[PDB]
Amino acid sequence: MLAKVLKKRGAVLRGDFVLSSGRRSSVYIDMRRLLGDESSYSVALDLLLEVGGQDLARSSAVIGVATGGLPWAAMLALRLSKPLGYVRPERKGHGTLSQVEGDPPKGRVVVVDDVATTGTSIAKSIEVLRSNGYTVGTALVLVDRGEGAGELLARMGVRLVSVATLKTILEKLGWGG
Amino acid sequence: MLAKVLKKRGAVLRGDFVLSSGRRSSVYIDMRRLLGDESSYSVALDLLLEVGGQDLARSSAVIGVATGGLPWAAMLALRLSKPLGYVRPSQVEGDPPKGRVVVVDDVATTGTSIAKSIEVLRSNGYTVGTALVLVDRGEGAGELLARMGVRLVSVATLKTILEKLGW
Repeated sequence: MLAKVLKKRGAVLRGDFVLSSGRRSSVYIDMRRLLGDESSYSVALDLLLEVGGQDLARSSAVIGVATGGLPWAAMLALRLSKPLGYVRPERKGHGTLSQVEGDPPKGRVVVVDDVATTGTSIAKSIEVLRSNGYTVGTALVLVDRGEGAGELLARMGVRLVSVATLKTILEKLGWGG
Repeated sequence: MLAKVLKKRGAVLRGDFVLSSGRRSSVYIDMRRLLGDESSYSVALDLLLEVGGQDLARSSAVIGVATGGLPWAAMLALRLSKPLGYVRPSQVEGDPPKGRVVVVDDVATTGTSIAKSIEVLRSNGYTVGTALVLVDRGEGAGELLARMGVRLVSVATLKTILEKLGW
């Protein structure tokens, strides 16, 4: 049950915010706050391994969506004694060529991010992976905002799996709205 | 044992580079390539833990330098059952408990990225006296960090690596 751990670490904060989607929100989500407490990130890692299931367990490598999903991907890779790789969003118009940092061996991988929003950040990582000789059909996140990410990824042959949805977390915490 | 691991993963590249120090060099070290091979990063982690010694073991948290030193810091934190935090060279992402922490990065050149992280850590109440990296290029990082009261420890210097590889 992430909800409890999230509240404890302030990973779910009450307030008055504006999101990049343009929507006004009474909640700010920050999964990074779970990293500063072994008790908290361990619970998160165990849940990620659980939902990742066999896809993650048999993956030739774990790929993180830099930055956000990088610590999680690195920790999962170490727990599974598997190769790690990651893709970062590069500044545009500078002549930069994308790459899968870490250069894990070609094969089937699972991409990992902390929070799924629109799904575009994950989609970009998938395109880089597929263009560089990797195969990927699963994206794993801790929290899915439930705002179109799954549908967008489904349209490009990728199944999004999450430990929890924002809606479920807010309900459990008796957030109101 | 790090030199052989680097060679096997093609972490040492040749070319015409302009280092962050402003000096030109024909060598670039990409430590990220070790992450794509479990046998390689496990060795690197073992060496980091060895060189980190008690300073790393007694820390209240391991702090990584986004993005380069982030996987290493995250893996060290997990292996040490310690909190993780990181700075994007402001707040310390992760909000680890206040106390004496150790900053970790993959390669130290000018030491600027590490210095920035230390500045942010201290502004937020943390203390730091040690910085840990896999490779120190000897491009001023040790001096810069010493100036701000931080001792830089490295698994190896680029000089040692190049000599071992016969470069």
